[PDB]
Amino acid sequence: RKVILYARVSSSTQKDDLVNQVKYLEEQVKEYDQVITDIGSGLNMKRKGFLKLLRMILNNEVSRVVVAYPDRLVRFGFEILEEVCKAHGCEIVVINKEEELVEDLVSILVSFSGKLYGMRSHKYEKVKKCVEELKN
Amino acid sequence: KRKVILYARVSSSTQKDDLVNQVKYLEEQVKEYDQVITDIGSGLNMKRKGFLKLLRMILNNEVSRVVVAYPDRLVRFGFEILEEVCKAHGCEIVVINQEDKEEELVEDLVSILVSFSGKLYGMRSHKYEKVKKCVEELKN
Repeated sequence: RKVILYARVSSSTQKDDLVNQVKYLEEQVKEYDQVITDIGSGLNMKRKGFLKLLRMILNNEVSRVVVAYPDRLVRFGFEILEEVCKAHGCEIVVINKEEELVEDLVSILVSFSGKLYGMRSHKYEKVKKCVEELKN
Repeated sequence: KRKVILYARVSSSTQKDDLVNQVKYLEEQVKEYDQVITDIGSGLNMKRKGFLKLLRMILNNEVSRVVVAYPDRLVRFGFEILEEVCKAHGCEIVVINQEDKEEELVEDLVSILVSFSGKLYGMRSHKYEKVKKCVEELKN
């Protein structure tokens, strides 16, 4: 089984941020098999590293996953993961922005916004004002 | 052996009669099912007892299939995690209506907006003010 360090940053503009997150995970843990990283949101369910990991846990390749701090793994659904790891011989370890929340918030509105334009809902107008302000 | 589950949820105690209907609807759609699981609470609740039990079962190799009326019923977010989770455990998610229903979607945004607002305030974020606005805006 394996010990995996999982690190993520929101933006490719944060690539510098990501390595430091890796060094930090590396300094805290000196017996780790594998490193996994992604650039993107914890919303993105297509994230390559994250997927390879999720299957690795399911494949039982993983004893432990270490996250530099919370919500590195996903934005929503940690409960599901906790369960998935809890029945897969797996411990989830956490050592410890607004913008990342805020950005994550905007996307959700936009994502919900497609559905609202699809329903021709009167609410679509309200979501659009909300978002533009949020980016304001 | 292999269990086929009918999983049903409605958001509120107000839709309780409708849940009974959601159950009867699923039963009409699938001739053969083992068990019926229902929850009351929003699809954003990761602590729905019915949900965790089902999920817990899937992790134990007891489910051939889970059937729900909308994907909505299972979760707002991370339905994909469940899918990857399922593929691991010999289970299939069958969805009898491939859609999001409107009133349910709106309710879901409002909660998320409510949560994000607290976190923002909690950190004294520069932006919180506007979020509270979107909510009042959204309730109508």
